[PDB]
Amino acid sequence: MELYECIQDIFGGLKNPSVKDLATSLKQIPNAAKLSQPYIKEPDQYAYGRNAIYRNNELEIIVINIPPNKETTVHDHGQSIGCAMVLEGKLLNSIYRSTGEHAELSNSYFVHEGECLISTKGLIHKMSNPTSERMVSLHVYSPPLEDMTVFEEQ
Ligand SMILES: [Fe+3]
Repeated sequence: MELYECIQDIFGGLKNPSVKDLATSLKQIPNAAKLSQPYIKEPDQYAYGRNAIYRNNELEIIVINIPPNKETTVHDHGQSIGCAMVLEGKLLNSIYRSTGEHAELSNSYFVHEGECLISTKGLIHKMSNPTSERMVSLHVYSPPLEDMTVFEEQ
């Protein structure tokens, strides 16, 4: 089938989904990697490619492409929860706690192809790509991202 057809089918009816619902939804996309290929974008504003392909008043779906040894900022997602499924490659997700105006590294783990990473509310994190290949992921945020807070390291 086709990605937007799949997205309307799976995500279009969700109302106040949990991070659990979002993860479950992402795993329901058949051939997510194949389907997402025409939406993968190269870095423009960011160190990583980022393409927002769907949005209603509940959620927002974004295609992310982190090149080798690139990373995001250390950030939270405002008032939003987030889930991400790795389409291709492997990312390291690092977790932080607020040490005041700043943030200290608290946890880190890998997410491999087909696996999901979760971002509960207020969660501070950074995705990076320590590997020699790109990493492509499919992200969902709910509500759609408004104000991202970026933190400075310890
Ligand atoms: Fe994030």
